[PDB]
Amino acid sequence: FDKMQAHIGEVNGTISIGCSSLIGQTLLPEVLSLYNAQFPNVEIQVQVGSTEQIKANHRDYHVMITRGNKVMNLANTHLFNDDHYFIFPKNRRDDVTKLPFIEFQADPIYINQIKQWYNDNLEQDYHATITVDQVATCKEMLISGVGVTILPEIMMKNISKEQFEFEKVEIDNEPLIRSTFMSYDPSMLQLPQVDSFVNLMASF
Amino acid sequence: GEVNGTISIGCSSLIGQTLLPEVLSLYNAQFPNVEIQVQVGSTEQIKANHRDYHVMITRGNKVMNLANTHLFNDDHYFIFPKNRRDDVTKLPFIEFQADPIYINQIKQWYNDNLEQDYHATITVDQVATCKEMLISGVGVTILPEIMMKNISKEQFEFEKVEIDNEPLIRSTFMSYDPSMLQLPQVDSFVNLMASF
Ligand SMILES: [Cl-]
Ligand SMILES: [Cl-]
Repeated sequence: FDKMQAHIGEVNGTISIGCSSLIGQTLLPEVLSLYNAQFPNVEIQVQVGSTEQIKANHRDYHVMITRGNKVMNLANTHLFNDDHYFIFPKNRRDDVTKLPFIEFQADPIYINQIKQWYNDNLEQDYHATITVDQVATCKEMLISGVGVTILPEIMMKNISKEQFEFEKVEIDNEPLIRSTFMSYDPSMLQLPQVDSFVNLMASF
Repeated sequence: GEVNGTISIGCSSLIGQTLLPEVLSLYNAQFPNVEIQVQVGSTEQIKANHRDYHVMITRGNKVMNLANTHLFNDDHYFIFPKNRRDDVTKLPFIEFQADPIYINQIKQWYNDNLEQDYHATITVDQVATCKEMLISGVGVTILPEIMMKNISKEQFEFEKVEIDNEPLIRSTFMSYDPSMLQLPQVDSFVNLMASF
């Protein structure tokens, strides 16, 4: 009990984390809650923004968690890959082309991939008839029955399997995926609050 | 059947996430022959793109040279775990991205009421992220009423935000050129959104 408290107390100081949008909304809060419980003496600083923003501000952070590609001159730990699903009301299989497509703001390489897939699979020109700034707005539009969309798996929690059909997105019989990486200077692992965070996040 | 054609709507972020979807669902059901086009972005972005839309719905101020119908005012609440009422100053404040006048008002309130310098120890790009951080017990925040649905009254305490005994409010307006009301799909939308 003395040594348990000793270790808990021991890990302290500050950790600054930069995290991309989707994971920041869905998984980070849970991780941070667990991290505060296990390591109450460390002060957290967090930014959640687009991958591009976080990568631009890399000097602000001990650790970055981003969707896209590895960051050069840093260690990169692969956390997971995400598949993507075309989602539409189950009751409406046939006339999917007539429903508005809901587009959320994201990396332009990603959007152009989605557009391509739409062209080739609905055999009709892609048009974002509903365009939104925030992913949760996209999800709310979907859930309320207003349209169809494509979401990565991480955003698909609490979407009724009873109400909606899910079609895995593939381009030239290759699943559209995005990888998420945790990136840091390896020497930052000598800080115990950072080492602790990195192993906790990687264990999810 | 009669009411048809296209309507293009621009809407600010919070209402776009929270109320617009419901309105659009009702509007599709009542007027199935009209094709909707929608953009949800920040107030500034929607106002900048005003020529793209028949109707704008935004939080902030009226738009000049357009008709403006006041939809509702929002109060704002400081929200923290009941579980930690005492040491609120120690918890991280969660800031969502918003216009700088609003943030400066939040900062000022924090200074004068927690008697400690405001610092956004958790800053997030999207309001739903702020709400998720709050709900998971990570910190404290200030939300406008419209974003407060499904926050447990059992788990959290709510303190109305006031500056010099004046409630911090934001108004939401629907704005359009009055001549757009001659389009029945637009007239229909405007009266639905205003009644909701
Ligand atoms: Cl992400
Ligand atoms: Cl708003």
